[PDB]
Amino acid sequence: WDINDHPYLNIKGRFQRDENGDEVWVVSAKRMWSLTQNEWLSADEVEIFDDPLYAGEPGFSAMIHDHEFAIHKHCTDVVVSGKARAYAKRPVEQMECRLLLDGHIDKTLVIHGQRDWIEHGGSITVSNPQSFIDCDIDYSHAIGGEDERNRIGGGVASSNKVLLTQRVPSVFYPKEDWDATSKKVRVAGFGPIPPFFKQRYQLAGTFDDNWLENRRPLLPVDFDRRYYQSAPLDQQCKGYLQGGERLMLSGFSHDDIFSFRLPREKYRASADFGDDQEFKDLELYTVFVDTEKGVVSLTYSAAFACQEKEHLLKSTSIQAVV
Repeated sequence: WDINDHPYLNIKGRFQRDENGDEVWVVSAKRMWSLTQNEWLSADEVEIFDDPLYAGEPGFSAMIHDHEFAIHKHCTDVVVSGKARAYAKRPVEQMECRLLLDGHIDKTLVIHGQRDWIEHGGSITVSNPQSFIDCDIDYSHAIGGEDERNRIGGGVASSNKVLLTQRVPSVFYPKEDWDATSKKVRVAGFGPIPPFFKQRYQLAGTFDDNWLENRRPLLPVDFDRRYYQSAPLDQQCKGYLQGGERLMLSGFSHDDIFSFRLPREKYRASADFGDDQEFKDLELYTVFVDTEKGVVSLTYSAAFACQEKEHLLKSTSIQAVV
């Protein structure tokens, strides 16, 4: 059952550099389940992503998905790409979207209809929401703007003039809405956290003059491997998912809730660096729910440190654990 060329997993490996500049062989294995077709897609139809994908300019637009070769994650990320879709296609002015993963995640966000700014003697507020059937809910609709928490959002500006060129944010946690005091309103969404969000790039450490002169080429001393997690913090699981957990999403389909139960198969990888055979358990690093396509992607990963014997890598095989 030791399969280099696996019959249902798509498997890909990339070398990465760790925070000391040392090479790491990262093996990622991926499965996709069609919620519509109720079947696993064949490995040929499964793509493991070498690079992040952005909606617009990289670094200035919502991140659709991150790359899949993190050297380490301490828990499973769960991320959603989809739209708010009102029940039965009845127009509404606001609705709730909920991500439920038993034991790990229970998250509701409130989605508002589109709104306009209302100016009044140098004071600005928001109009009533417009009715909608479906809408986008990515971080360009979250609080942000002139704000390192989310520089692609709206509602945070240094002047009324700038504020009026921004989109009124529409995605919030329950009991929160836009207020002029921006830091009291959380950035909200279900999608992956772009590295240019302060909550993430802060974890990469301080690239200051001290670093430039005395630490480089190493990463900064305050680099934190949590930087590799791409889910929102309340969508990071309690450790790694083990199989059998139930996932439920409501508000992303007009007609029904999405429901998915994780497979129980677990995997072990083996990498051959010459005469040295190495074994590491894969863990589930990412659960990516695309409700527009009706697919759930599952990416498993393991990382083999190989600064000693880079060129000596012969083979990598993955076998299911019985």
